[PDB]
Order: sequence, then structure tokens, then C-alpha cells
Amino acid sequence: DNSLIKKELCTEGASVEAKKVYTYLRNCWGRKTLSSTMANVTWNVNEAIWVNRQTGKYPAIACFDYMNLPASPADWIDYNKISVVEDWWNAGGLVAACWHWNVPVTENSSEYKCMISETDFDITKALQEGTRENEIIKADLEELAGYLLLLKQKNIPVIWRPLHEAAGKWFWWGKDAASYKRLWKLVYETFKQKGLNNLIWVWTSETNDRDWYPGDAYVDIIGRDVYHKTSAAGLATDFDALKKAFPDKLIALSECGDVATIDKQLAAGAQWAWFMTWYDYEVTKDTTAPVFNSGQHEHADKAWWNNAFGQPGVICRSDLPSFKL
Ligand SMILES: OC[C@H]1O[C@H](OC[C@H]2O[C@@H](O[C@H]3[C@H](O)[C@H](O)[C@H](O[C@H]4[C@H](O)[C@H](O)[C@H](O)O[C@@H]4CO)O[C@@H]3CO)[C@@H](O)[C@@H](O)[C@@H]2O[C@@H]2O[C@H](CO)[C@@H](O)[C@H](O)[C@@H]2O)[C@H](O)[C@@H](O)[C@H]1O
Ligand SMILES: [Ca+2]
Ligand SMILES: [Cl-]
Repeated sequence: DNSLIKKELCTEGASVEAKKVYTYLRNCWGRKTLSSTMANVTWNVNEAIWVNRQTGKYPAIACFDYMNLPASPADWIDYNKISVVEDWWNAGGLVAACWHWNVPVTENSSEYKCMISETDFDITKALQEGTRENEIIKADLEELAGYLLLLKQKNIPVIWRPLHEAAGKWFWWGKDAASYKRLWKLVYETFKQKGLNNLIWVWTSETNDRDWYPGDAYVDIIGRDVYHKTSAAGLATDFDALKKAFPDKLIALSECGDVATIDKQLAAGAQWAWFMTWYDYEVTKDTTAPVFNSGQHEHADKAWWNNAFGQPGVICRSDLPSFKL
């Protein structure tokens, strides 16, 4: 029974494809779990290709990262070149994106980071009109809205997960809950101003952090990021806690590495809407290097993925229905 899960996206006039994707996810709730991989760093499906070469199947969802706004467009990274994203969608896969929001390490720096230990960027100043920090984030949102509009123009919906792990307090946007929620609302309202109706909004919870929750008007799905947790009972306890906290929303395992196998998690009752393994930089950065074939992987290796795909409840790319017209 999925009747508790809200039926409509929080976005007024959401795109036809985004509604189809959301409806399918809602229909899968409690029955199936989608598989997902992260890009190697930002803008490729190298980890999806790796999983196929390890297992014979592709993950359902491929995720991309808009982290490289400061350098793009550039010869080595150009978010205007959306062919990698179109190709994956046109091969029948679902598209996701997150955003490590990189900001100057200090005033006038040419180096950009997101962790609080590596940048003194102040969110309080970023929300004050016209400060250096405010003009920076407004210019980033303006550039990113342009990139996402290229996908909306192509009728590609995006499972969109910005500003993640806020209550872990290790990113610059996790200074305090009140400014965090103002920043989320600013992103949401900016993207609405630019007509981005193709986004399904995923808010990443640290559990027990309702004061950081941006609110029902700005969130569609709840995400949870978990590393180094090999007790399946522990993961199911987290799953059930999030379910009690947000009874009307899908709950996903939006990042994971070094976690119990999916069969153990499902047996324990953790029925995530999807799981996405993080990328292993050295293994998948080059699909033609010998390391690409080893099967070893810092977050989920060949055995883990072969176990996941051997489960009835797990959806691979070929199991998905069509989300086009
Ligand atoms: O332009 C400004 C930027 O320059 C630097 O990054 C560019 C550089 O990125 C390399 O990947 C890094 C990435 O920068 C992150 O630091 C990433 O952090 C991840 C953590 O490792 C961990 O996994 C965490 O959970 O998640 C984080 C988010 O992904 O790590 C990776 C790996 O170290 C890599 O892509 C480089 O290739 C790239 O540099 C370019 O390289 C090409 C050729 O390969 C050159 O032609 C270009 O001129 C670049 O040098 C800086 O780190 C950024 O923060 C930012 O300042
Ligand atoms: Ca740029
Ligand atoms: Cl497949």
C-alpha cells in the first residue's frame, strides 16, 4: 500500500516526463528498489559502464554532479555538452543530479571547495543582498539554471538532489538550520523563476534533523547517505526512522558505500526507493585502463553488485518502462 505517499510533485505544472517518473517511483514503493551509480566525479556514466562489465546489467539511474560550475565551460568540462545525459536518457535510463556547490576558499581565491574545513565561505553573508558572497551564489544559480534548462528543453526530467547532508555540518551550507532553509528556498524560487518544471526535488536527511527540513512546498523525496554500515538491521532502523518522520514521501538511499548487501537490507525491511553507490575515482576514471577490469571497488565491488542484481526486488535499466511519449 502506497496511499500515504503524496501523489503530486511539489512543483506546479511539473513536466509530463517528470510526472511519469514520479508516478512510476510511487508505484514501485514497497515493492521494488531502483539501482543507481554515480558519475566518476561529474559528467560521464563511467560507473554505469563498469557495473555492466562486472554484471551484464546497467543500473536504472545514472547521477551527474554540477560541482564544476567555476571551471565550466572549459575544454575538460562543459555542462552545455549534454550529450552524455541525453544518450543515457535515450537508452532508457533515469537521470539524476547532485551538486557539490564549490565556492572560493577565500575572497578572490581561484580555488573552489565545499567543505567547511577547506573554505571560509559564510552562508550568513551569502544571504545578505549584494555582498560578495551573495553575488557569487546568485551567479552560480543563474549559470546552473541555464545548464538545467538545456535538459528541460530536451524534455529530460532530473531527480535533483542539491544541498545535501546539511545537518552533518561539514559543508559550508550546514552552518545552521535557519540559514540552510533560507538557502534552499532561494534555490527553489530561483529555479521556478527560470521555468524549471522538470525537477524532482530530493532532500537529504541525516535522520532526526526535522529542523533542517526545508518544508513540503520545496521537497518531493527524502534521501539518506550512509557509508561503512554493514549491519542490515542498522540500515533498516534508519529506513524506518525516516519513514516515521516523513510518512508521505519516498525514502531513498541516495549515497552508499561499504554497506550490507541489498539482499540483507531487504530481508531486514529496508525497502529504499533506490540506492546509489558512490564512485571510486581511480578505478572508473578511464574506461580503457587495466584497473577498470579488476572488479575491485572501494564502495561496491563486483560481488556486491552481482548480489544486488540477483534479487527480485531490484530494478536494472532494462526493467524500466518507457518514460517518453
Ligand atoms: O576548477 C576548480 C576546481 O579544480 C579542482 O578540481 C578539478 C579536478 O577534479 C578532480 O576530481 C576531484 C574533485 O575535484 C573533488 O575534489 C572530488 O571530491 C570528492 C571526494 O574525493 C569524495 O569522493 C567525496 O565523497 O566526494 C567529492 C565530490 O566528488 O575528488 C576528485 C578526485 O580527487 C579530477 O576530476 C581532475 O581531473 C580535475 O582537474 C582537471 O583535470 C583535467 C585533466 O584531468 C585538467 O585538464 C584540468 O585543468 C583540471 O585540472 C578542485 O579540486 C576543485 O575543488 C575546484 O577548485
Ligand atoms: Ca562557470
Ligand atoms: Cl540492463
